[PDB]
Amino acid sequence: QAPRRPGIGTVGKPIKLLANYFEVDIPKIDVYHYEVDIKPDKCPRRVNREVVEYMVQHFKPQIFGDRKPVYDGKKNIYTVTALPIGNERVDKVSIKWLAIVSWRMLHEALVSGQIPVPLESVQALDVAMRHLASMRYTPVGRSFFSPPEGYYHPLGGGREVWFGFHQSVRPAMWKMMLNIDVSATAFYKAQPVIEFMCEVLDIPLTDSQRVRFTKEIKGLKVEVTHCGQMKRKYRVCNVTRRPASHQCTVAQYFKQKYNLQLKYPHLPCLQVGQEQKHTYLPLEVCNIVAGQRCIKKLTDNQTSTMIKATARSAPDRQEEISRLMKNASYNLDPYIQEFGIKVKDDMTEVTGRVLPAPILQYGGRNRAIATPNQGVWDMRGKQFYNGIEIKVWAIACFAPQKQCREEVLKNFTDQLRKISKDAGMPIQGQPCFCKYAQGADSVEPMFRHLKNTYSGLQLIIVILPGKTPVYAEVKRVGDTLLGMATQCVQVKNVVKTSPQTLSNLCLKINVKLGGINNILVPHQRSAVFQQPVIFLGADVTHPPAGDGKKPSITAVVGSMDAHPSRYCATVRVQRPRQEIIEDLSYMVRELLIQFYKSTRFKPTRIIFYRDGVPEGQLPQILHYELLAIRDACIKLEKDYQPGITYIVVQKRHHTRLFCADKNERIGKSGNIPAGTTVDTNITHPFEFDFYLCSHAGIQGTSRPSHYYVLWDDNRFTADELQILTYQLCHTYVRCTRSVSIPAPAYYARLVAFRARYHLVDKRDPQALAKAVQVHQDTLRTMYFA
Repeated sequence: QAPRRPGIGTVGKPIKLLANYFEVDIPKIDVYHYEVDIKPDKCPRRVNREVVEYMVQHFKPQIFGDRKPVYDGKKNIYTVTALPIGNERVDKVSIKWLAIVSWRMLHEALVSGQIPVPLESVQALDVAMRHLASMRYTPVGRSFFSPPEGYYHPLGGGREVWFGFHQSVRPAMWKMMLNIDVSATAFYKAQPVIEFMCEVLDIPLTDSQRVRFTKEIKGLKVEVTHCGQMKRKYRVCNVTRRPASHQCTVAQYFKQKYNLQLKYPHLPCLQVGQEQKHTYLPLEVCNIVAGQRCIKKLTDNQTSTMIKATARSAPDRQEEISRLMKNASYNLDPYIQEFGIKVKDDMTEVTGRVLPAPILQYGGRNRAIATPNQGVWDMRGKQFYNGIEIKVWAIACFAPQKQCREEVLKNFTDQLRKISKDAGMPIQGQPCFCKYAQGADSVEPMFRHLKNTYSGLQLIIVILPGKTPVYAEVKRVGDTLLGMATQCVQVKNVVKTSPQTLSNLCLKINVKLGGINNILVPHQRSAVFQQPVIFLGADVTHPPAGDGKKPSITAVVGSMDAHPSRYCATVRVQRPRQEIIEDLSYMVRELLIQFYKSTRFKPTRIIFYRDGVPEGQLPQILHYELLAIRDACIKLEKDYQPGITYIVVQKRHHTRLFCADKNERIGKSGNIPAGTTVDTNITHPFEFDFYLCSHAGIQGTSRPSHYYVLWDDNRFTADELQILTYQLCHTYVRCTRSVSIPAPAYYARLVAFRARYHLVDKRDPQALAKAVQVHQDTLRTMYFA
């Protein structure tokens, strides 16, 4: 199915790099795979590990001997040579022979390259290299975290930050590799509940405070400690709104045991400890566990604090990785020594290439040309390719009168007019409207009156007072109801003025009205553009945890010209928690119809850029989608067959690239330059994929993006596709920079988030499907950017 690599690239200049991959050499033996069972299985994995260790320690001279098993945690167990018992379930813990796993076959599959490698051997090796670390550290997902010591990084609200690393095993071209990278994740700090209460309260108590505390305490489990360290974690799923202590005497027992009246007996208790049995627990003396990690909600201030707490330059990260690898001491592990596995202790040396950058053509009276330098360029002194003249416009202010007077408004208007006229899109005359309003319930009549009175309205500017709930209402009224263009800006950018802010505002305004900023030079491009071509992109977003009523949202966008500069979008709503776009056929058919209407031609090629998908589910994704696209193609006309290319882009991994030479570090943080391509020595042995870093990082260490071709039909080479992706990375309209992923996927993400904003509400499924749909006037324009 998946095509084989047709070769390696040549275009570019060489560069020396280092990656965080440490080799592993495995011997050619045969391991025996068993299965174990634990009854009941409601308990966590740690107690299962303890029970299995106790059993293997106390049953050595009966069924195990002197042999050291490698355990998994749930069902699997491995042993170096066969247990002389049989394949029959026997005890309530059972074990039976299951299969045979061979490493010689894996070695031959890696060396030959024409034979794909299996998965049982890889799983066996991965379990083999994780017993001691999981025995000592605290596993969370696929990473090991250790409680902090010698430092303290609060986040506010009873949350702490713990550090650790991430380990996994991946195949390579001639042998196997081990992947290490540092990480950090928020946890719940351990402390008595009184200061937790005063922290979450952030100050008779208003019922709003009780509701907030009930919402913030959701999902935890308190543990009774005074009963001789029972560690009886209590299943808390929902706290009743009205306390049930008033509807096993409570007050009598309390006043007889503590014999004290205290100060605030009116505080409510929490329904805990076998709610069905109704065995209540006090909260005067209580604590929390030190291993709890929940998603819940993350705010902007906490996010910024965590970014400040975890960000560090590239050389520091490299030194920390090397120090951690030296400290691990994998060559003294008894379990690794039993199987006979040797591991290196140095980073892998790869060789990459730096691709050339394109040149962008502007317009105007001079017809200037801009050449990017280190992935950035400026516009000062250049006109737009196609400017739009603005004749009618209005101003609506939602900020209070005291914070924005008339003179500051006139100054801001004058500055915007001057800069816009300089850039090539002239704003003519004085505004025809300027007033003040208040509240979220006044947007609709105001916009309706403005639409009714002035016939030729072109743009409306709205000023918001910080973070306010009226933004969603403004967007909903503008898009799905009346169909008028809008632009928003905050007061803090009006009181003070900077040229770059106004330049970016003009950049957005011009394309919202139907203009073009810049295009690639036609002769600099590839040879694929000699015939009609269409570019597509898709994305799907899932609702956050806890919520179950919110559905999923999909999005597909496509180009409508040969530059390409213009895009159109479609959006739908589907069943919660599904990884398939169920309506791909209709979306693609509609996009093809619109392309034909705009261009007067029918495309002969299709390029698809699917956004992030899980790495373990791609075969059925491809199998369903490819058939869906072909089905959409066949319905439009008989015997119509365009070549299809399928590409998936991934940005969630743990691979980092550093510089071998000191002089070649660029910038403050010393990151790799923009445009480095790696496709050898760390990639799949016989498939078609590569790495690319097409943006210049500011702070921290950059993340290269992973591309993976699934189905190809146009007989492309490797360098052609790499150059095409790099060039498509340069056509983003919201800034004069280079972005991390191609334009169509980024636009699809923007469309999905805008639809999510549309769905807010401050017969049901048809109502949602109608709500997501937009008006006909703004349907075929670039409203999302």
